[PDB]
Amino acid sequence: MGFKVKLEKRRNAINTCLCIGLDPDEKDIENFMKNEKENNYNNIKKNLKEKYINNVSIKKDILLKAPDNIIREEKSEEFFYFFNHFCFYIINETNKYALTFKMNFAFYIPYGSVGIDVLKNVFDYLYELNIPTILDMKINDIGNTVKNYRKFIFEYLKSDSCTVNIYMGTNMLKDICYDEEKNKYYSAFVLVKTTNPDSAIFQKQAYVIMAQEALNMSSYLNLEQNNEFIGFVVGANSYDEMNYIRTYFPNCYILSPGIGNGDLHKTLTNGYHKSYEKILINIGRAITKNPYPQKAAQMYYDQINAILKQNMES
Amino acid sequence: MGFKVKLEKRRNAINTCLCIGLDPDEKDIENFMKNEKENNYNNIKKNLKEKYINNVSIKKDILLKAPDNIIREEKSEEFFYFFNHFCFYIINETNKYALTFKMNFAFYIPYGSVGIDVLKNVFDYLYELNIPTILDMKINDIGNTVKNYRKFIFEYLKSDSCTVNIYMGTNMLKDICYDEEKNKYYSAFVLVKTTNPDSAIFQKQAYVIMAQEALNMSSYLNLEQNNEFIGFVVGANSYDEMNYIRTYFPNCYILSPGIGNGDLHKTLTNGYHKSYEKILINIGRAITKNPYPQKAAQMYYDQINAILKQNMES
Repeated sequence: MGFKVKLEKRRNAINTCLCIGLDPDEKDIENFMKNEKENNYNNIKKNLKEKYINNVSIKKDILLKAPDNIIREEKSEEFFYFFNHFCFYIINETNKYALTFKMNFAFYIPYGSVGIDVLKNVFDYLYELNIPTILDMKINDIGNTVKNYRKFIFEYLKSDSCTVNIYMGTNMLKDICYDEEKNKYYSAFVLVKTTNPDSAIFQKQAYVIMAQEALNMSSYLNLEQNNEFIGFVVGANSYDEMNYIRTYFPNCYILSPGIGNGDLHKTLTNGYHKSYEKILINIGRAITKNPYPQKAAQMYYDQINAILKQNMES
Repeated sequence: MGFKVKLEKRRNAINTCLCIGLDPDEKDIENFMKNEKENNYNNIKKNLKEKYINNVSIKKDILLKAPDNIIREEKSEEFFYFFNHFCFYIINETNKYALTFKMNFAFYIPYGSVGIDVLKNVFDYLYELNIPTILDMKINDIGNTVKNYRKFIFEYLKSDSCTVNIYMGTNMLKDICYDEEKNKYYSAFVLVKTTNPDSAIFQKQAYVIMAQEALNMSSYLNLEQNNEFIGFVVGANSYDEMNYIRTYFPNCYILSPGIGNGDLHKTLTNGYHKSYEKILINIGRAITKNPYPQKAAQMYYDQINAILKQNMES
């Protein structure tokens, strides 16, 4: 298979480049738990009705139980239960509008092992749905060490891709995007330090040099001829560089976070490609913190669809 | 208390700047398990004899059980049991020679939640021993997001410090080294991209500019007047820059990995400070992969002690 084909197939199915950020914080998990009591568990019920909850591989028995007997018959699992169910709830509500889901590792590690159990189920649940995944972990270390991340991200989680910080060098990508032993190829987006509108105006630039080296690495690793890629993480408000990157590297993959305050049209237009899986537009909290998540997602899906229409021709 | 005082106290106790890297890989945990059978569990026995195993807060009951009934009466915990015990074994054998222990997060995440349970116990065990800790996680993200790392590292793990990659900007440090709500101050080492002996010879430099901004941040955050600091992660073979950094930033804290092939004297001498907690020399696998870990540690402790002697005056 391979992330390039996976992205093209789903783009041809649902015609968007919306990437939905799944970054649940402590207040999301508590606020979910609170109005799932005031709801008589309206949303957890629906979660309970989908094939796929039966296919997550960590503490499934606990997840499958009814909420009312979870509260009082398993208090040490209440947080686990409600964390995991909040994420399914967002996935169930929004997935029809999402080209990809991006999970930031930061939101899943601060409670210890427990959030990592959740993460794994999230990636299991998304895998069954065959929804393209990005783990936003921004991994960075020397080659020998980063292989632990390749294993966690691509073997344990079975992610399609991850974000990587290559400040200290590109060679780390060898051991992230490629496994010699298994003959496996994985995709990544590298962080690019770009200017914002403030810093743009204040007095081969360095990021162009680092971007070339990343794509040279992709080429060296034969990634594309194996349907994988190394792309770029380009800030939504970095209009100049977004445009320069799309111009100078015509067919590169971009992931663009930070719209949520942002001008959607301006970001998507500067990074536009007719194969618009190449310009992923990440929206997190504007969807996941909206009291109506499916509707918030539709709205962005629709906004994006109008911009693509205009870009295709106007 | 505070990492600066903590480091000074222990330096005055054991007179070294040896930092021991605890990076256990799959082959370490398997090789430990194998010759703990051929040992009739000689090392796990000793682990079992220390106050402190009684103070780790995750699955203690399992850790306390005898190995022989762990093998057959708890097979789903064998890996957990042997991972955790390998780390205590290294800590018990080597801690007398270590100014600090550094744990690379990469080695604890690739198995899922399980290695994170281990990590927490490692940091619990080191905390009781009052041994100064560094979590080498190289965290990097926007301010709001990195607060999840501050919580995991400084609240959950109760680490003294961490490593940070500030390529995308210094402002992230605000939310890593400082907590407004709690009035808390934490220490970090930032990655510096330096040349090696190959790249040194091939055609304010950028790393000097980034280093200044990090120390400006330390100052802005009042870290030092709260006994905390932001220091630098400087590669052992980066002799030129090591020296430039120690010269241009006289009283900065350096952490220097990568000796293990390296010239110990050359690294320590270029970064030397009479307060030699300011030049931590990390040795990982040369100790942890040595069939005699305590002896390997003594040897490096002794080598370091000779170099400090020479530097103090010659």
